[PDB]
Amino acid sequence: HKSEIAHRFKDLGEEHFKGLVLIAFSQYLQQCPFDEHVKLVNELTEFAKTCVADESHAGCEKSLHTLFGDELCKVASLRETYGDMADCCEKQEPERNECFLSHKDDSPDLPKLKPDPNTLCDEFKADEKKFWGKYLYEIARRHPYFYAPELLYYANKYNGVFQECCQAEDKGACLLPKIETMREKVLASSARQRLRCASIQKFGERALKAWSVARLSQKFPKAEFVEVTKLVTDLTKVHKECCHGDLLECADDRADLAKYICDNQDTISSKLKECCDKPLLEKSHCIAEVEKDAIPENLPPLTADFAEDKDVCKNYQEAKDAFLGSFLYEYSRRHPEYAVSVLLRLAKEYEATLEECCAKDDPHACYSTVFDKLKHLVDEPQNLIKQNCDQFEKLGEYGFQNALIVRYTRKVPQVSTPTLVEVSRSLGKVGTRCCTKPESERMPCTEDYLSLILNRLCVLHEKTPVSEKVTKCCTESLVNRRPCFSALTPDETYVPKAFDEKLFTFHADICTLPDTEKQIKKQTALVELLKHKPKATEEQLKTVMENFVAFVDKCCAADDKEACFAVEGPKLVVSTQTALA
Ligand SMILES: COCCOCCOCC[n+]1ccc(/C=C/c2ccc3cc(N(C)C)ccc3c2)cc1
Ligand SMILES: COCCOCCOCC[n+]1ccc(/C=C/c2ccc3cc(N(C)C)ccc3c2)cc1
Repeated sequence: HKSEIAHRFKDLGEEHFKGLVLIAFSQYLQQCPFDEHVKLVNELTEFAKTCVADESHAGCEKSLHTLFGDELCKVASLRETYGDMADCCEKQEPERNECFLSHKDDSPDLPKLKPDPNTLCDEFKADEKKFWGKYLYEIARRHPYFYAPELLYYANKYNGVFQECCQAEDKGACLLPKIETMREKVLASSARQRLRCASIQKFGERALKAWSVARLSQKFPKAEFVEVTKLVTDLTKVHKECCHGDLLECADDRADLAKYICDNQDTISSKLKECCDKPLLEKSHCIAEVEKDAIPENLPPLTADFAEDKDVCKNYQEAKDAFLGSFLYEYSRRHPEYAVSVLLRLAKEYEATLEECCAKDDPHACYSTVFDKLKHLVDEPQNLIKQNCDQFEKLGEYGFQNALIVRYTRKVPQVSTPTLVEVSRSLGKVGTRCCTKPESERMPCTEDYLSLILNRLCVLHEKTPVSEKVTKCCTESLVNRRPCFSALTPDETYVPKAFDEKLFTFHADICTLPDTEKQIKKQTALVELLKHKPKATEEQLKTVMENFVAFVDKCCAADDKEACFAVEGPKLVVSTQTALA
């Protein structure tokens, strides 16, 4: 094979080749109009056709990053719009590509889409193919690390909603409830993908490799270790390419793995027949959301192969990761009730056991009791679930988010205000997703979602590092972030921020902004309130909130709102400064 660009074009097809390139251009340059990206895709698509016809043509043998970076460099508004990004084109490959990835903005500050069904159903009937591309460009631009093959899946499921709803008598009643249930699934899928790339770039290939061992052995307990390692090797490669910008190699390798899984169902799992009958994009998504398989009937006891064996040390030193991956496989297949975050926590703790036990003269007496130490790790988080869920039912979602806003602001005051608000909102959403679930299967729920939300706090904070407490928990370990953040305490080393009148100034626009925007504004002032008064008790903060609610209710109803906010505004500040002094 001499032409990489022709190999990807023939395997994926024109439609999927064009979409994946549009996604790639959207993640690299997030401040560019949609029309300009269509031109870059069309030009690169025409070049791809030429290489398939004639492979010996000049330029067909270059790497996919070279051709990609070459087109990114011809953007006339590279410097004036992206600043220092224009200096990436002054280097060679692969340093040129690494320079580009480093400029992916995880907070693109892009406008919020307010979709109305009238004009939205109109653009779909006008051009379904462009309305399809507009969704890809819009999602990829706000999530520059999105799993690209799944972006095409959601894009086709997006037209499918309009396919069925733009024909009914009430388009609004049909479209909005479907896209909202889909809006939460895409943000969930983006946060999961954002954590996978973070594992590689910050904790190494071994981190993502062990991630798949936990999930795969959990979902496929019947598959033997040699089969699980085969899938792990190819899946880690697939994700490694997507997280590295090789979207064409990523999707093509996902299809090959989706095909390999179906052609070996009898050795992997018995619940894939329905999954292995859908089209390419739907099939790959089915395998990712498939139910777990049944546990074998006569599994040998765990203690046999890694505790009572007089060769645990010997087997470990000859193949450390392979023996440890074996321990994760044996443990994940028998405990599908646990969280993936808990399994990697059990294996990481077992790793630390062998390293210190084999160092002793008689490791046998040292490592023989590891089973008791590991079992105690499962019960440590259990106490936090009850307390959080009880506070959830009492205050509700909104009252819980403001509760977490208070708890986490005193915990890490140095973190910027918009990050503290947005994170605490996601933390409050966890209660609605987990405490209502079975208390005998919810245990992973909390631990699972918390690892995806705390990762975003690290991702947001690593851009502009300002808090010493956040940096430690984010770089110490990947699996122990949740206990590292719950164990943090409000430190008396933080000096309260000086008072800012603007941070407590409000206009009549508070009565107009959308509901989400209204809450954000009210929650922003709550963060800045505690940043200035870090020692305000709960009874005082209770009084201030009720004083503000009755206030905003008063001024949003007067015939002259600006005069109400002008007069009553200073009144609240004096009363609040008096109660908090
Ligand atoms: C403030 O000025 C804004 C300018 O921004 C430019 C961004 O600066 C970054 C650092 N940097 C500095 C200089 C250059 C250009 C060198 C050059 C180019 C074309 C040339 C063509 C020639 N011909 C044969 C006609 C002869 C010499 C050339 C020499 C590029 C980048
Ligand atoms: C590079 O790879 C990583 C490094 O490998 C490290 C792996 O070490 C050996 C792991 N291991 C392998 C096999 C077994 C079970 C054996 C067994 C089976 C049936 C049995 C039937 C019996 N009956 C009489 C009914 C009696 C005993 C039996 C015993 C346990 C542990």
